[PDB]
Amino acid sequence: ATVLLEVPFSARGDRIPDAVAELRTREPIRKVRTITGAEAWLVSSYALCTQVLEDRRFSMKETAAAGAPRLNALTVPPEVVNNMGNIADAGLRKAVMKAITPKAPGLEQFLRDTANSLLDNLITEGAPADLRNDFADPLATALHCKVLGIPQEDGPKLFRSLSIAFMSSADPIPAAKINWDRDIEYMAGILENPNITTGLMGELSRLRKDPAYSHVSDELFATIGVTFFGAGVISTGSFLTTALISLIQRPQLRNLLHEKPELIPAGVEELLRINLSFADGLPRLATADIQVGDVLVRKGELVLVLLEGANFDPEHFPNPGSIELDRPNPTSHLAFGRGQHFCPGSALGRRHAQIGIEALLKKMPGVDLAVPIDQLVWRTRFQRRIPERLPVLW
Ligand code: HEM
Ligand SMILES: O=C(O)c1coc2c1C(=O)CCC2
Repeated sequence: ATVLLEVPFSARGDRIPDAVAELRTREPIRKVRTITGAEAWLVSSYALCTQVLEDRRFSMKETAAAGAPRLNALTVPPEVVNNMGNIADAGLRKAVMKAITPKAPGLEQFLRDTANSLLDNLITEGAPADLRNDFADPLATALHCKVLGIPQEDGPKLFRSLSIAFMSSADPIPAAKINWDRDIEYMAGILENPNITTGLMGELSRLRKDPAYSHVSDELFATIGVTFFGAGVISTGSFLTTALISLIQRPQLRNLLHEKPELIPAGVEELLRINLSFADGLPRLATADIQVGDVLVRKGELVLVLLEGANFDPEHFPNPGSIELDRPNPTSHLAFGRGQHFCPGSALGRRHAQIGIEALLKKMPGVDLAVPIDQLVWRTRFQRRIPERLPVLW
């Protein structure tokens, strides 16, 4: 006898396990056990992943209900799981989205200048360099301080909460509450700080004093700062890191992009498609009995949408493991989700990766791993897949 198949299958972000294509072909929705001991339905084909993400009866908000089957323990208060819904209910969706676009004057030049300064510091120090801790994560942190309007020097202490805040744990995490409460106090101070007049926190601080928002709560204003810093920094730093691995392991493509940087946006869209940064399927709770493939999912059951199941589906992306810059459907991957909860930071995340890669290819055209790939240490029990260090030479 064996126990029911457990998820996740592997914390490695440099290879997709053979189980995924096997499930997708044989059982594109099938029952699994999560780290809490709950059962769930794992969806692994592009068709069924899009069906679930486009049907709001598979609810994000209801995953926070007491008693529900859980993917992992909450690391924020339950009402924060409905963060974007709360932002939309407060009439703040358009304002938040405007503040986090990469189109703000000078923002791209600030990202380029920051990437070039970090790279020059590594070149001065000499190989090996760690492109996660001393390049992709400080570039994500500096970008998000600039986008929020908060001091660059406050980035590193907010960042250090993230290796706990974005854990994927079977049990509640006492340090996540200590850091959450501290980071909320900091964002509440930022709203009262007269020096903060730009970016998303300067805009929320002005709307807070406008009569059209006088009953929006101070807890929501501070929550938007902590959640958008943390989601944006963990997601862009982790995606850039694992995209640099995929590029370093494809020297022919790396040389193509170095030679013709105008192809970097199409290369980044393929590195999104093949990215294994999300460590778990996206969770949803059924609010009705709904047929998905050969399974009748029942109200109250947990469904997990495996993004790499969709993104490596050869029925939708033929030769799925290959980066091909001339696909006819290049932005139809699920790396930013789909439907009601599609990522609000998608443009910013694409621009962070494009500028980081352009800068790295110009400054370190011979970049390569400095250790054998199997020596990278993959973080476990985390909502992203990331190597703890990414040692390179050039
Ligand atoms: C390459 C970088 C990024 C990737 C791959 C990414 C991926 C995703 C995915 C897959 C979702 C959907 C989750 C779901 O449906 O359950 C999502 C939602 C979210 N993302 Fe991103 N993200 C990125 C960058 C950003 C940035 C830069 C921000 C903010 C500055 C951001 C903030 C959020 C928020 C707040 C949500 C929740 C939306 C909702 O619930 O409606 N992300 N992201
Ligand atoms: O912002 C966090 O610290 C956070 C860390 O983990 C999550 C969040 C969310 O706000 C969304 C639910 C998952």
